[PDB]
Amino acid sequence: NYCFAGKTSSISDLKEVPRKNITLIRGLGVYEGQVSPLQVAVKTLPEVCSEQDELDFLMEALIISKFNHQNIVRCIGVSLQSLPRFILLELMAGGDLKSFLRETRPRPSLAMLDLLHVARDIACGCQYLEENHFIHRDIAARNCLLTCPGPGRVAKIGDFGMARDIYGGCAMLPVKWMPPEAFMEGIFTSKTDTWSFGVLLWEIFSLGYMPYPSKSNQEVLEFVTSGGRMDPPKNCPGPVYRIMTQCWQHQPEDRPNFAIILERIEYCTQDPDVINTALPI
Ligand SMILES: Cc1cc(-c2cccnc2)[nH]n1
Repeated sequence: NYCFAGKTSSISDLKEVPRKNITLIRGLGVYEGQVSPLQVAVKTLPEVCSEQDELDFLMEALIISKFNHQNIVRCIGVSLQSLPRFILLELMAGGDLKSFLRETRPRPSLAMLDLLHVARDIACGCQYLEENHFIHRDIAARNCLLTCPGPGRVAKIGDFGMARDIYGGCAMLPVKWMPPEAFMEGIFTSKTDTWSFGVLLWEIFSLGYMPYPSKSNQEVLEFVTSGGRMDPPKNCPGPVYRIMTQCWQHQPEDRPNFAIILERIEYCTQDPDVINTALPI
C-alpha cells in the first residue's frame, strides 16, 4: 500500500504487461526494450535478491506510477508476475545528466541557455513534487535524465530509490547533497530538496564536476556545518550563483520554495549578460 496525492494504491493498480510482449535490446549501464512497438527502458530486479529488495522494487513502481508530470519519467507498466521482475519506464535517449554534462563539455555545442533550461526542467518537477508533498531526498545530476542529447532536450527526474528506501548506511548517504538538519538530525522536508537542488545547480554549471571537489564526506560535513559553502563554478554568472547560495541557507525557513526558484531561474534566462556568458573549454 502506497499513498500519494490524496489516494492509496497497491500492486494491483499497476499495469501488468504480459512478459511475452517484452523484448530486451541492450544494456544501458537497465535495458532498452520493446513492447508490442513501443520503445522503453526496462529496470530489472535481480532474481538473486532478498525479500527487502522485493518490497523495495514494488514500492518504486507504485511511487513512479502515481506521478503525472512532464519532468518526471513516466512508468509504462510492470511485468511482476514473471522472473526477473520488470518495471517499464520512459526511454530517455540522452542518458543521465551527469554523464551528458561531462561528455558534452565544450572542447576544441553547449551554451548557458541550455544549462538554464535543464535547471528549469528539474525545478519544475521538484515544484510538482513539493506541491504534492513528496520529498525526493536525492536530487542530484546522477538521478536526472535527458530525452535526447541534441537541441530540444527535456530533463526529467528519473530515479526514486532514496524516497523508496526511507519509505542504507553512513558511507552511502549522499552527504554532499544534504543540508545540516538532514545529516545531523535526520529531518527531511521540502526544504531538504531545496538544498539539494542548489547542489545540483552547481553540478550543472560546473559541467558535471563532483561537489566539494577535493573534500571527503566527513570534511564536507564539518565544512558545511561551520557555514562553509562551495565557490561559484568557473564562469558562473552571479545571478545563478545567487540562486545556489539561497538554496544553501543554514535555516530551512530561509531557503526558497521551488515556486521562487523557478521564478529566479526564469529571470536568469531573460538576462542577456547571463545567457551570453561563455562556457569554459
Ligand atoms: C529509466 C530510464 C533510464 C534511461 C537511460 C539511461 C541511460 C542511457 N539511456 C537511457 N532511460 N530511461
